[PDB]
Amino acid sequence: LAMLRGLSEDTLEQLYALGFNQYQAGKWDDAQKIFQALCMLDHYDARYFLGLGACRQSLGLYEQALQSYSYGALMDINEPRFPFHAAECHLQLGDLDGAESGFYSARALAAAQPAHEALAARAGAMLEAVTAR
Amino acid sequence: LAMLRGLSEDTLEQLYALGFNQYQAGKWDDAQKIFQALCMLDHYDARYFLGLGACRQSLGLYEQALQSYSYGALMDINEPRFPFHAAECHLQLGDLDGAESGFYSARALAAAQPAHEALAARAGAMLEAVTA
Repeated sequence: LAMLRGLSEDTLEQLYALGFNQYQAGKWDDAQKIFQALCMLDHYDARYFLGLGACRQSLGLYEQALQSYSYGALMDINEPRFPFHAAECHLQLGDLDGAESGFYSARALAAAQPAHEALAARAGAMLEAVTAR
Repeated sequence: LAMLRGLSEDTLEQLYALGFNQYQAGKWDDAQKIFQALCMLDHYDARYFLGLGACRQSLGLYEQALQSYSYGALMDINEPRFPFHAAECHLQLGDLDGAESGFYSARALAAAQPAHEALAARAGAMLEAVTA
């Protein structure tokens, strides 16, 4: 954290892409580490909590995932993917109430947003599987 | 942004004490601005987020305070004042659930930590109150 402070936007951007690419290739603990650092270097780029969360998810780290997602949501109240993946976390914690609120928030948030139409559906369908049960 | 980068550890510490006295003295908007500058200049220090959060409370900006304390707890799991103070904001915001977790988690970490004894009791009593 110490000597890596002060980097420019162009570098921060490329660093994220690196984390994102390792995330795709399934190198999740490496990706975690990268996002953790990025979340150290800028506490207002939802993207980095999206990434941190997702790495933890794919790691089986549901509670921890849940924490990133929740802070991200506080930082970007429009991003449907926070309440959506939180809910998949809730589901694996075996918390049906939380998963239902989450898919409901996400479906809602996602419907106003032309970019997220193909996830609004996904949330609506998860929502009615959790209804029962 | 705030090109006032590269300050020595001695200087950041007095700038921190300076925010602290502004807070103490009810100069909150001002103290707020100092803690934000500090969060943004120096390596993580919990006291920065703890002051920012505390300034926002006293200004009645509970959402904003929650962000602060929630970043604190996300990076600093064993600090109990992050969940404790977050719970307080949950109260004012109309979220009894949020408040109940916070206080309980605050109590737990707080109970183990001989230093933070009063936080333990304070978090003790708060939980009771909230349950009904």
